[PDB]
Formats: sequence, structure tokens, C-alpha cells
Amino acid sequence: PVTATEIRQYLRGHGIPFQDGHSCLRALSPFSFSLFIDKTTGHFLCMTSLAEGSWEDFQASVEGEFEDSEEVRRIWNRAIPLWELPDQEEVQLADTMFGLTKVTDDTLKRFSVRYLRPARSLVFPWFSPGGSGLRGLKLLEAKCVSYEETTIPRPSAYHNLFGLPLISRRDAEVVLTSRELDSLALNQSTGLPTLTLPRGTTCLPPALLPYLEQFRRIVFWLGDDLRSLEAAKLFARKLNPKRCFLVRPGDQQPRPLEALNGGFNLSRILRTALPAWHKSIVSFRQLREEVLGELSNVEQAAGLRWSRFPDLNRILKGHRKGELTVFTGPTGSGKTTFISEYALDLCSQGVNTLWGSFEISNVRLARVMLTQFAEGRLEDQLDKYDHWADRFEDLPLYFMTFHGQQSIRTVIDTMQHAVYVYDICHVIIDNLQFMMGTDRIAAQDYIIGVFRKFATDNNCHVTLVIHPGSAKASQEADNVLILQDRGKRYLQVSKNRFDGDVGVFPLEFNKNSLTFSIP
Amino acid sequence: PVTATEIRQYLRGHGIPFQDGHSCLRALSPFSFSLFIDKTTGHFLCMTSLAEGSWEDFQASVEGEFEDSEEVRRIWNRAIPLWELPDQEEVQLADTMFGLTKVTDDTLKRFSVRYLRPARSLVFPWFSPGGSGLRGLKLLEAKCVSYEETTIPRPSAYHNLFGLPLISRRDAEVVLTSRELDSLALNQSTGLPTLTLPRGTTCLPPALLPYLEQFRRIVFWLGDDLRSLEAAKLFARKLNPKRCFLVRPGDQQPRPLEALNGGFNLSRILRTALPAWHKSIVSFRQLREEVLGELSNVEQAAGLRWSRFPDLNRILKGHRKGELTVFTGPTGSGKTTFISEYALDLCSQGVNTLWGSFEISNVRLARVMLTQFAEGRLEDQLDKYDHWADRFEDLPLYFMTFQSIRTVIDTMQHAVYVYDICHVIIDNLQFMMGTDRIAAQDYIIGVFRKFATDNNCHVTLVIHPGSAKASQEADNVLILQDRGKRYLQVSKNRFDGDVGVFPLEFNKNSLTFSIP
Repeated sequence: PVTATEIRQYLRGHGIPFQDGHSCLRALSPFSFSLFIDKTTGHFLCMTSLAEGSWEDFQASVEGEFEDSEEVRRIWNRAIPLWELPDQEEVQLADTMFGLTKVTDDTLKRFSVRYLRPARSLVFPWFSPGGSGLRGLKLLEAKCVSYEETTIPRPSAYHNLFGLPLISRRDAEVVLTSRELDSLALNQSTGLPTLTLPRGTTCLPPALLPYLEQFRRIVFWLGDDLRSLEAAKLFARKLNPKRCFLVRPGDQQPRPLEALNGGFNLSRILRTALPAWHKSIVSFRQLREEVLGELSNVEQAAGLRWSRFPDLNRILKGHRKGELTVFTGPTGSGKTTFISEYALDLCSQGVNTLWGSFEISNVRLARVMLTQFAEGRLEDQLDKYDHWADRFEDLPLYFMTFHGQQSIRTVIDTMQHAVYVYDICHVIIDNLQFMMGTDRIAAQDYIIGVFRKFATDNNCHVTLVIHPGSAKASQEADNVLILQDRGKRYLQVSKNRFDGDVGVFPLEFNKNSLTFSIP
Repeated sequence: PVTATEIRQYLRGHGIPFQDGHSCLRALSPFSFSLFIDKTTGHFLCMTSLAEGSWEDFQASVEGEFEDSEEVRRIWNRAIPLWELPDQEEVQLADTMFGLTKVTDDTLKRFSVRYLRPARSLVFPWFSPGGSGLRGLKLLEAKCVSYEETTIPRPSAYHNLFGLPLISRRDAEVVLTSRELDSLALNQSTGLPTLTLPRGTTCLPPALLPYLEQFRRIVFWLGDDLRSLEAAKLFARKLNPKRCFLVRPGDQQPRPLEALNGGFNLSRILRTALPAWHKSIVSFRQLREEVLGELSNVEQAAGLRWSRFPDLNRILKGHRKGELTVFTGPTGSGKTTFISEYALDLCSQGVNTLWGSFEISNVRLARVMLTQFAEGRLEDQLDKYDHWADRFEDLPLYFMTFQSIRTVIDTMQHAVYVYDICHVIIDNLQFMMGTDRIAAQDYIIGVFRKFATDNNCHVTLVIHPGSAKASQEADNVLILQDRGKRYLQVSKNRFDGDVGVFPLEFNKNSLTFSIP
């Protein structure tokens, strides 16, 4: 709830000379403008003093922290660099499974890529911004061809910009990659500075924003799918999209690793970058790739395909962005438990979901949601519980803990703050009546209309659940889901904005595993 | 009122240089900043002058007390320290029943733990904050394995922080314990400063808050139950939870006394102190223990089990925190008497209950409630009456003396801060008032729901003739209809959604409801 103007006047309160950058304001550090204050939420950070915290911490800082030390150096000391291996068969086996046939040893030295023998996995070291010791290691294992991502520490803490020490201060161009291997090839040929997101196309935390402030031109290259392009636009919204560019996916525009391996020229791909910012009126030149991509990726025209609801897959046909859906049904059928399976299944496929559960005691919801992840009954498997806890603490998931605040404004600003801080691409709220807190009809119309504004403006998908439907909601809403009863129920849809297809299928719910099923 | 800021301007009225601490403001004592004024209720106290009183007393103090002397020194002189006992069988018998198998004599000297022979009970001395003589003695007796707590003076006056003289001013960390024995083991191995609450997880009086002001990191460790964690959160609310931490209960996280005896590493447990303060959006890392605890303690997912209403237990399934219940029925059935039995049974199990009876002459209510404690007729037992007075004057219980909605609410919020009130019962809602009646009734019931959720304090309102608008706002309802045979019907269960009805046979001889 702190405006950018309020940030400037507080700096004027201390008379700090500040310059308005792209996103984070720059000023001389009181504790060459080393002090960085974010435009939103003001998480301060100094390029030299290296002090971080909240905006209120900065407010207390003018009146009058972490180490992150883990047994990671031991793993690094037990791994061998790939360019220093005299073996012949071992290295040839490695480059074939990791797709490093065209990778030369010179780039391996430049990026300090290391290889570990016990698991035959690559190592991508993380260095502190101050040039200190290692901060973490990211490991990739190839199994059959599939890449598995696992890093130390936990995924929620990995904030590494691969190549951050490598890039100099006299660089105005940078190309961001979804992976780490594709970044190596892109720097090999083009020679332009490159960086990698921490967890791929999932989330770009605001803490990394100050490091990318210097660059003037940013070219996004985050995969070869319509999902990658949509994620790029959401990421670009943080960094003043007037100073960024995009590389649309296509048949002739593969990933940087595949582009060099396939022999396709990559400097040509880097030359056709299109701006992500445009006026209110645009021509066909900035849409040629998208219409070409949509005409060759008819399945990608919709959202993700659920891995647990084949029947729901054939009617809704996907889970897009920006569209808002309202879900309702008779009470006592576990409609809250049903949407938990809907959110958890999509979350496992790389969707940052946010739970705004009200009147459900979210600590109780986590037990229900975690049982769904285990696909069974966790009471008997209490011995093997510390395992699933680690597996549950890597999906992008966040809950909203509202104790007394229930006002529509409060729940919205936190939601808008949630998008900026954790890249929230999905918000689910359990009870809408709890948010309240002809008057009830007018109030219900207002809040549903408010969520429609947030759904489209921020492109974040919203899936509201209604506790007793509303005629006025139908015009504003894009999709509706009705879960009637006849523990077997059926889900009926009567509004599909994207495809106009309706239908209904039965659901057989088993309380033993807390997972819906259908024979 | 206080409104925090009005304290500062009153200090600015005298121009006293003050620094805004965690909870209590600190300033130079006019009667190095020794003057402590609480953010709420302004109970002043000086670390050197040792003068205490109300905020109005402070106002009178700037314009122009107690001794607590009891025969406690005699009992102390009749007890022998445990580390100075040359006996072999007596000490071995003592440590086995008190669980002091792994306790070494070095820590016994440090905490000055003494033992008394006539009752075979431990002694935990209370020292004056100024380093003067003893202020009281707490005695724990083991019977079969069960620990009984009794101290001098009465429990309502015991305000001892065990180890307060021991902790130095150069200590930034402190871990609180619900008992006294578990504190000894925690300091034995970790070496970090430790303190104990006066009556365990029952209440932390504001008078003790100035002593804990200096510490910057506080790690709560108040037992091995979901009740302990909930009590810890309520206690943390008093002292800016941004500077405190919690240790959730679990199978691998026992009490410090059991943790050292069981061989589990305790410094490892002290490293997982998750913060009790968080933003508006949290991840699963700060909830792993809670879901693990709930999945292994399915009975603890609800509130305390009543020891006098087996039938009411099977339907409501517990007495949680923050939920509001409205109770009503036809008049003349003793609905006021029924709720007296409901709270008294829960109060004996360690719940601080506040009574807000209106238009019932609360002195008359105490007679009804005290008869329930004796479980019989007190008129015949008038000879053996002073005994029950001692037993009645140790449960956490407080009454309200008198009418606007704002007036009663501020006292209720004041009661939570001053006496750690976890339960408020009000008998007549109409007396609080002092389509208009329907609109007024909807407003007050909505206000109570705001207070119940915000302060997590359970509220059990009684309605004198029900209201449709109340059903949506309320969580639970209890209806006591008549057909002295009665029956209680529930038609709203927020936590479980289970309804039902069972008969009740009320006997006027003992003033206690029963069911064959």
C-alpha cells in the first residue's frame, strides 16, 4: 500500500539524492548510487553494503542478518570440471545424454561448469554477488531423454542468476534463458551477455531485479511454446516492458541449445526480436509469429491439460490466463475439497497457485491438500511422512493468512502484491461471503465485478467458490462450474467463453484418498 | 482510555525523555531509563525504585506500598538442598519419581533447587527482583506418575520468573518453559538463558512484561500438545510477536525435561524456531509441523473434552478458540444455571474464564457456581466450607461488575490483556442494550463476532427471549427446550456440522445437571 511517490518523499524526508531507474530507484547508500529501493514493496538492497529487508525495516534502519551456510562445499569438492577430465568414454557418454555435442571446452571454463561422478549429473555453481564462496548448486540428471531439476537449497530459496559475475558493467544487452544449458550455447556463438532465471519460466523474484537494472535492452528467450511466450509477457511486466523484447516460439525458432545443435543461425533469431510494448493500435508485423505459431500448435491454443480429470479436460479444453471462473454447488458435498484437487493437479505442472481460503482454517486445508498429493491415506503412512513433506515443499504454492482483515480492498492489494512478489498466476478463494463482512445482491455483484477487473488487468486466473446462482455473475464471469449431488456427484458446466462447449459428467469421490475419480 | 499515544503526550506533558520499547515504554525514573510504562493499562514499575500502581496512580504520583510478608521463611529453613544431601536411597528415590535421572548436581546449585522431607516435594524458591529474601515457594508432589502444583501464596499471586536473578543483562536470547523442571535441563546443555511462566500455560501477567523487555529473541517452548502451541500464540500477542519464535509440538519434539532424558538433541530443536510473525502470504515451510501434529493427534484437532457432559461431548466434539456460540431457551428452565456448569467444568481443566453476568446479581451466581464445585448441597456442609473456598480460589476465574456496548467491550479486551482471558460468558444480552430492537440485536451480535475472531477468545452468549440474522454470524448454537427434565438441541456446528439432541435430568439438590 506504499506508492512510488511515497517512496520518493520518504527519501526526500531524509534528503537522499535519488535517481528514478527502470523499476528500482537508485541512490547513494547511507549505510555509485549503491542503494536500491524497489518501486513496489521497497525491498532495499545495497550493491556494496549488502543489506536487505522490508521497507519498514528501511524505515527503522534510518533510526538509531543472514548467512545461508549449508554443507554444499563438500559436494562441490567431490565433483570434477568437465573440461579437466582426461577420460574419453565418460565425457562422450555425458555430452550425448546432456546434448553437449557442439559444446566446446572453452565455454565450460568460462561458465565454470562442473560434473559429479556419483550420480552423473551436471553442476551449475552459484556465486555470491560480492564474489564470496559458493551459495548453492543446481543439479540436472538425464533419464530415459528427460531432464530432472533438483538444487540445494530448496527451490523456494534458489535465487541464482547464472553468469551474474561474468557480465560486466559496460553491457547494455542481455538475453535471458529458461534453462542453464541453453545459455551456454547462446554466449558461445553470439558473445552477447546472458543470464538464466532461477526456476525457469516459473517465477522471477523481485530480489533479482536490482541486478538487471543496468541493462538497457533485454531479449526474452524462454522456450519454444505458447506457454513460454505468455510467461515472458508476465515477467516483462515487472521491468517496464518498453525496454524489453521477445522472441516468439516457432518451428524455425528453437531453444538456444537446440538452435546451435541443429545448425540454425542464432544471430538471425536474435535480430528479429519484437518489442513487448506497443501503442493502442498495432499492425500485423507484430503478430506474424503468433498467428503462425497458433496455426501449427492448435493444442497449445488452450491451457494446460489436467493429468487427473480426463472428463473435465474434454469439456473445458484447458486452463488459460486472465479468464475468471465461478464455482458453486450444494453444501456438504466437499466442494472445497474438489477445487483442491483442481488446483493441486495444475500446480504440479508448473503453475504458481495462491490459496485465499476463508472460514476453512487453512492449516486444515493443507492436510486435505497434502493427502491428495500422496494419492492415498496419510494416516497409515505417517512413518514415510518426512519424504512427502520435501516433495510438497517444491511446488509453487502460497496460502493467504487473513486473521481479522476481511475488506475487499485489503484482500485485493495483498493479491496484487502476491503477483509481484511470487509471480502468482492463479488465485483461488474459498468463501466469498466471508469477504463481505437487496444489499447482499448488490454487494455480491460488486465483488464479482471487482475480481473481473483484477483477472483481466493482471492476467492472473481466478477461480472463485460461492457458498449459497447469481444471474448478474454470468455476464461478468467467463466460465461456470456447478457440482450438484444426486459420495458420488456430477459437475455441470453451462458457460464456456473460450469454446462455447457445455456438458456434465459424473464424479465418484472416495474419502479414503481424498481424490475424485471416475470409472 | 489509553490509546498508547496519549501516554506519550502525557510524558511530553512533563517532557520526560522516553524510548519506545517492544511493549512497555522506557524512560528515566523521576521517583539508565528505569521508568517503565506499559503500552496498555500503564502499570508503572521502576527497576531501581520499585514502585508500582495504576496509570491514574502515576498521574497522581507526578503531583505533590506492599510488603507480602508470610511465614514462608520457616518452610524454607525446614528443607534441605538436593545437592547437599549425603543420603543415597533418599536421593535415588527422589530423582526417579521426579524424573531427575539425567540431572547433574551442578545445575541444582545454579538454580538453588531445594528439597523438603515432610512431603517429599521439590522446592523452587522465588527471589525478590531487588535481590532481597524469598518471596514465595512452589511445591511439586508426585503421586501415582502425576505432578501436583501447589505454592505459597495463592496461585492468583504467584508472579515468579524462575531464574530472573540468574539471567544477566548481556543476554539477547531466552527460551520460556511451561514448568520449572524442564527449564533446568534446557539450561544444563544448551547454556542459553531460560525462564518459566508463573502458572504454566495458564496466564502471563503484564507485571512480568518489563522484565522480559531487554531480550531480543524469545523462543516459546510450552509443552507437547496443540493446546500449548495455541497458548503460545496468545502469549506472543502481548510482546510484539515480530521478536518471538515458536517450537511446535511433535513426536520428535518433546518437552525439555523429556528431551534430555530421552537422548534427543535439544540444541537441534532450538534451531528450528519458526517465527510467530509472518506476512499476509505464507508457504508450506511454516506449517509442516502443524499439519504433522494434526495428522498424528486427531483428537487434539478439537478443544478440551468435558468431564461432566459425555453426551454434549459426542456432538460438539470440543471447545475450540475464537468460535462464538449463542445459547437460548424458554425461561424458567435455569438456562443461567446450565451455562454455569458448562464453564466451571472447563475452567477446572485450565481455561481462564471471564463471567459477564448482567441482571443476575453475580454474588448470587457465585453461590450457584460454588455449589456445583462441591457437587452437592453446601447448606448442610457449612462446617466444611472454608476448605472449598481454598479449592475454589485457585481456578482461573473472574467476574464482571456492571452498560453501553463500548463500555463492556473495552473491559473484555482489557480483561484479555490483564488476566489472559480465554473465555467470556455474558448472561443477559438485553441488559447490555440499556425494528429498532432487531437492528440493535444484529449490531451487538456482530460486534461480539468481531471481538471473538480478532482476540481468539471464545464467547458463549445467552439470549433472553431465535434471531435469523444471528445464525449466519454465529458459529455454534445451543437450544435448551423444556418438555426438571430438559433436553439440549444443537442446530449449527461450524467445526464439524454435526447436530443432535439429548435429554438432561437436572437435580436441585446439587445444582448440577445429570443424565442416566
